[PDB]
Amino acid sequence: MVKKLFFILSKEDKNFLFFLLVFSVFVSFIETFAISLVMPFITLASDFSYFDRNKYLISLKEYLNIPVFEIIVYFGVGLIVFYVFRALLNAYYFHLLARFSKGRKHAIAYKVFSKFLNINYEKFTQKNQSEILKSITGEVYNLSTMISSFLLLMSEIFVVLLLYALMLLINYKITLFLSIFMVLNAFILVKILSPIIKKAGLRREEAMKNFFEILNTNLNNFKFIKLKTKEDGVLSLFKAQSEAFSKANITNESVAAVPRIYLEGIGFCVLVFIVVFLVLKNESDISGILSTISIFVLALYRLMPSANRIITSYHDLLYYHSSLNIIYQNLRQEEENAAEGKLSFNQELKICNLSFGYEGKKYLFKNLNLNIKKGEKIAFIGESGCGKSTLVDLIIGLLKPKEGQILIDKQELNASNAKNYRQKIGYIPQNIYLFNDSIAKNITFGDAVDEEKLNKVIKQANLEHFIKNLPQGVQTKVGDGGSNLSGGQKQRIAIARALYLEPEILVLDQATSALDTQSEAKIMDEIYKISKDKTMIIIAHRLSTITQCDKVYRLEHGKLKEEK
Amino acid sequence: MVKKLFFILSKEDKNFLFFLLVFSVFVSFIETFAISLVMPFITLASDFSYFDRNKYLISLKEYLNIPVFEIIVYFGVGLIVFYVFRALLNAYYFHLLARFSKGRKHAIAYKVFSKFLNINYEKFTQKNQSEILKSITGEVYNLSTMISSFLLLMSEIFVVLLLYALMLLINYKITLFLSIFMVLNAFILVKILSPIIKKAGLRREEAMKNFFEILNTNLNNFKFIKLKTKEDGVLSLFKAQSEAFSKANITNESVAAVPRIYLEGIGFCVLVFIVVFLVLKNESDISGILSTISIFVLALYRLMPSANRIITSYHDLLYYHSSLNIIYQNLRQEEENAAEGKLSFNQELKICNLSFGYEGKKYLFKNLNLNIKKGEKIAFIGESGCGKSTLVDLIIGLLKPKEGQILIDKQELNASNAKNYRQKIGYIPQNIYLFNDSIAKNITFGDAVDEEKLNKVIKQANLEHFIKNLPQGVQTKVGDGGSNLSGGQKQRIAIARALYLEPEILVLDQATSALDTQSEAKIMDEIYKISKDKTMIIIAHRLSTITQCDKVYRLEHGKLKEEK
Ligand SMILES: Nc1ncnc2c1ncn2[C@@H]1O[C@H](COP(=O)(O)OP(=O)(O)OP(O)(O)=S)[C@@H](O)[C@H]1O
Ligand SMILES: Nc1ncnc2c1ncn2[C@@H]1O[C@H](COP(=O)(O)OP(=O)(O)OP(O)(O)=S)[C@@H](O)[C@H]1O
Ligand SMILES: [Mg+2]
Repeated sequence: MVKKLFFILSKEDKNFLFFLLVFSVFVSFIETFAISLVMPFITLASDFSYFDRNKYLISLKEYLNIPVFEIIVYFGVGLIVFYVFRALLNAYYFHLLARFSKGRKHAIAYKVFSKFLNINYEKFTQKNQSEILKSITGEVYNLSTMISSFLLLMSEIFVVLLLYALMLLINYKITLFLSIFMVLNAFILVKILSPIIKKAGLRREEAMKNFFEILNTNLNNFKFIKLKTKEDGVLSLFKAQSEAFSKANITNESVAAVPRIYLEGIGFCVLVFIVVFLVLKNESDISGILSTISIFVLALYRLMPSANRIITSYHDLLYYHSSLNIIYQNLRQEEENAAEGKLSFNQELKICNLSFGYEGKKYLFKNLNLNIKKGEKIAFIGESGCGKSTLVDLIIGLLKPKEGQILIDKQELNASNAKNYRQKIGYIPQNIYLFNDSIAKNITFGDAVDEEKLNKVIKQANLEHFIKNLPQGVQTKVGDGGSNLSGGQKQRIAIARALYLEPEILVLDQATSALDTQSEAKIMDEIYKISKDKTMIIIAHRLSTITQCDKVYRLEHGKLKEEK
Repeated sequence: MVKKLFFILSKEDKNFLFFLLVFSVFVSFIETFAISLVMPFITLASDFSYFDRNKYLISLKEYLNIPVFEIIVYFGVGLIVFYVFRALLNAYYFHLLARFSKGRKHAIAYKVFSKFLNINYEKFTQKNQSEILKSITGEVYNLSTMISSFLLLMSEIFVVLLLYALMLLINYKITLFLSIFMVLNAFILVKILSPIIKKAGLRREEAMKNFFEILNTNLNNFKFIKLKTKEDGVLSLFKAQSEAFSKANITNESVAAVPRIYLEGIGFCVLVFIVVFLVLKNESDISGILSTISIFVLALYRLMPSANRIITSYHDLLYYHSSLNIIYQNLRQEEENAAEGKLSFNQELKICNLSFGYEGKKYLFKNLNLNIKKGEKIAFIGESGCGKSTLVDLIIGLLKPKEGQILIDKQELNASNAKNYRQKIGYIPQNIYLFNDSIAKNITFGDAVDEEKLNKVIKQANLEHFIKNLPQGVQTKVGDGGSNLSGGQKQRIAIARALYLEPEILVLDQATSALDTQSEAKIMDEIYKISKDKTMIIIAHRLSTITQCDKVYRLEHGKLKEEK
């Protein structure tokens, strides 16, 4: 509830919140002071006689440091300076409310992005890209406006309490008498309304998750969709969620419209009813009706905006927060990797008693055993679907094992040191995403540029012929996902991606699948003649690539075994 | 600027907008009549002496229908019914406002997504996926709330004009005084705030664009990012743009808080300055001291809200509108497709004179010639990157030739019939995206489920062993993009995709590169004994796939020439 919120906000944001609360109560005081100092300055106008009666207003004349005219100047300069001060302080306080609410987007977005980027590769494997995007994009933004709404609610409730006391001071009767009436009005405005808004907020978050998923997947299949001609079906399924989302939004905004209107109608009708009941029988009279009706209308007119603000802010905390702040609570309590150990690999790499399965699946391995000395260059062959890429995703730093250990020079590879060991692997993942930028990027993956190293890596992946006759050269852009390229070009850029990384273990996993037999020959011949200081792992369903692999292993419905 | 806005809105909600202008004029009328009618209703309080003077008010006392005390009761029921009526009128108006303003999300969004789904496949190729995701949820939302802002600007300038019209009648000189005063204050407010807001809104749009892409692409390379360890420099790239975006919104909100503050402060100041200007040298004796302060303050207290409204609303139209209203105008003028004619393919598929390069690039073909008789089953082979997939993308629906024709049974394939033509393609891509749902869907790709057909297609892609020993079998979900599978399982599913579609041209383009020699034998053997009624096109770097093909062509820097 609020505990979820105070978990989301860091140990510095809570401090900002308490600071804004104190600033809020103070600004409440100052605005009460403004609306209260309206009256005395207003009264010393057509009738200066108020300087001759009232005990608290007649003591000022006795000073006689000024005659009778010169009182209003000492009143006026102070009044206008206090109002200048009011305007400036309110500007500052509103700018702070901004700095807090709209800055929560930055405060929380990158936090959720970190929590996502840091989870285990398989923990991410069971996640959903579109929901991630919906979190860091839309949900944190609703959370930010929700922060602003909760904050504005707190400031306005403090204003309400201070006005409540100030109205209790003078004519306690009407003040307490009206407090219960307006509170009951709020009770029926909330009880009758709030379920609507909660249901609509649930509707809207669900619809948003939906149309995020639908946009993402159908764009990711655009070509097949254009072949199958069913663009209109995708569009129809999108129209579904868009109508749902928009309908919830319109119900929310119209709800948020109704409380001001209700307060207006009910308060005006009860004012006219009370005066209609007073025309015949009146509990106050002469100078008594003036006071009661005037202080009454002023207090009511000042109060109603605050109360509308209160109700609308709580309903907003129901619309977003409820169906949405949960979506962040559940996202910052996630299994995150850790640690910082370094590891050395100068002899061998034993597997030992592995055994593995996915978070709720049957085992693929069950105490298999294997060991790769530095520079061995082994290769796993099997039938499609038995568990090769899984085993290798296990040998490298992803996928913690279920029984075994994996040892790097007889040293267990665990969370404590898996970072520095991951730093050793160049992958080439068989199906490869290239982010739309330069061919220089992707290859480097952002990490510096060694011009001659990059040209070495370009030549080694026999890309030299491809970049040389592009117009912009190495700087040529690649298209989204690598769509502006061919297949073999995409995979050569992945091979070179990994070669730039430096070696110390070089996985393959169908790295030459999109190349012919001949380009693959060239690439394997340029690679083998450099992979004789590091070890490497070759996964290829087609032969020829494994011609220079020394030991050839083969998985089965049981553990793997050697083969020559 | 507004022409854009009326392009985005259809010939319906354009007329709905005219309707809402009318209704906002009416609500303005009733809203001003409310306060105006409260004034002659408060006039009959402590001193009942106004029923005997003023020419317009004494013409009803001696109607003699009722004594004089029984007048206030009829006036009172008038007031109660009118005020509940005003409540209901405002309810309906604010509902229509929310429904139109927050309702534009649905219609506009599905229109943009329709546009993007309907562009030529190459025209799509030169688009970024993330920009599309943003211009379909982030910028549509950013257009909806500010459609609301445009509405409010129109309604409030209309009510301000009618309110000035009333002030012109009742008390003329201070009317012009306040008019000059507050229009000049609004003007300085606008000319000082609006550049800040334009700059900020440009910054917010730019941040948001850069800020979606990091999310998209790094989520798409997650595996590599965790392997290279660089899983927070990514987070740093995000932190930059999230901070920029948040600061932008900070400036927006803190600015929009300034007009209201400046207006209320300066208004209290003009009240006090006019009364202190009045005390010593007064332009009115005995009369007008109250008649010109009461109505003047009571109407300034209503002009200030609508003035702040107009100012901050125009400023919203600066912040968001410039940023994404332009994006939308731009994303609605875009090349769509067309077509409706039918194509019958019972003999040959001539290509003839086929020239093509990508929209700005050098040519890849230049009048190659081919003619695939029905059922021929040919196959393309070339070196990685010479463009066989481009030729295939031309021979199926997408991709329009620069000079060629492509003739189906001696009928020109063009955008009058390409729809029905594409209907005949079973694709199978190089890289397979399986959206994350049932293994039945993907294979079906939505089009219902015909049991025997699904199972026969499963068994043809030898996936039957897989979905047998699977827990939920043909129902087990596939994971994001097919992540929860193997590459070969993904590929055989895509084979099942193209099989389930019915035949009539069966493209492959390395449909078996992720499968072993034996399972590829199995798949091709299953296919060739069913593809002897339809035609097909294999693109395979590895041999053996092309064993049973009839004619095998080869692509070069020039055209393609047969090979046997
Ligand atoms: N989506 C695209 N947009 C623009 N240009 C492209 C695109 N795809 C390919 N090209 C150009 O066409 C040439 C080869 O493209 P492809 O048709 O992918 O090659 P391919 O030989 O069919 O695929 P491979 O290498 O055999 S798996 C390249 O030089 C590119 O410049
Ligand atoms: N990310 C994942 N999440 C859940 N299950 C998975 C995942 N990856 C693989 N599996 C399962 O584990 C088995 C082995 O997966 P892979 O390692 O992809 O097989 P493979 O031997 O690499 O396949 P190929 O075609 O030879 S690359 C498959 O049957 C999958 O059902
Ligand atoms: Mg290709």
